[PDB]
Amino acid sequence: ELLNILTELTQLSKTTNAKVALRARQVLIASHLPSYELRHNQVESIFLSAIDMYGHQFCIENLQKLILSETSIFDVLPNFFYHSNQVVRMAALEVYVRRAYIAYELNSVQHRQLKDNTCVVEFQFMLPTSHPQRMGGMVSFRTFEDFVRIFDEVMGCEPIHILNVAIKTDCDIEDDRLAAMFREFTQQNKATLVDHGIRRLTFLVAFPKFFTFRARDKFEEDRIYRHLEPALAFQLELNRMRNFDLTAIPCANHKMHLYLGAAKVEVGTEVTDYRFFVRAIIRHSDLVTKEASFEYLQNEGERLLLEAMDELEVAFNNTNVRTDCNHIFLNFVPTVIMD
Repeated sequence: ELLNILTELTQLSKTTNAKVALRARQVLIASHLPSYELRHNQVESIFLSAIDMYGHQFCIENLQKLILSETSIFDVLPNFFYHSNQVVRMAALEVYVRRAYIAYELNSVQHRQLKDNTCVVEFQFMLPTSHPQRMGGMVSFRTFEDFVRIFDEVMGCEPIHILNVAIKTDCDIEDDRLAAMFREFTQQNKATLVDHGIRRLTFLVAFPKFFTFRARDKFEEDRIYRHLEPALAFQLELNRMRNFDLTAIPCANHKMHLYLGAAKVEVGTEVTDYRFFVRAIIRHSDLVTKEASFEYLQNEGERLLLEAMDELEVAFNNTNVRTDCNHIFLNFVPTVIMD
């Protein structure tokens, strides 16, 4: 009964009634995401029930589902810093890295421990078709100082290594302060170069707020991948934007990553070309076709197209730069058998 009103209200195209049509859209599009209790319960159920005795032959598949489902669980996965079991660290890190590094071809993952608070996991993968064998790993910490306290210990596993660091600071988003704190460590301590060689160091702040620092050639900062894990730098073709200066726009259901790009111009002629880019990631398990994938393609096409248009509508009306050639890119992870 409210859906009819909201969908009628969003059709008021005259600019006098924009505020109401905008807000209604925000409601209608926002009322598809579970309200965080369902995600907490499902995710913690899987991650905590596998723990008692791993290998019940259904827990494995449930972890796989968490890796290869549509719903984003990156708002829950960083909560398994330890939680209480200390074994769930292992599982959560596995799912996190495997879901984030969907595009990288992983082959060898392993869980390592220390006799304190340091669940480490090492990963060995390769790059299928992008600058073509790197290695990596991930570890969590507490507050900030626990990172530096044993920073030299956790590294005792060409700069091919990648390290991910997740730090429990569940209070008060302060991006400037966070960035300053991380810059101090990366500018003073050069273990990333002298120990074995780490290409990039990524900090996850706990929804998630990513900060990436490369202590190799450029200044230890990255304005492009702020609030985005750069493991998705191949899933979404961001290298095709050298000619533009980009600003990311936050939105609900942040599988639809929106950027506003302004053409690079000289110091003479001003900027007249502004364009939105929707870059989406569609996660789902592979399909076996028995002439049964048509509904999947049709439904996902329609659903994703409508969501793209809705998010773009909101962000299009929130600014005034008069864009011309907006673009939508949908990258589907699963393979489908179809002509």
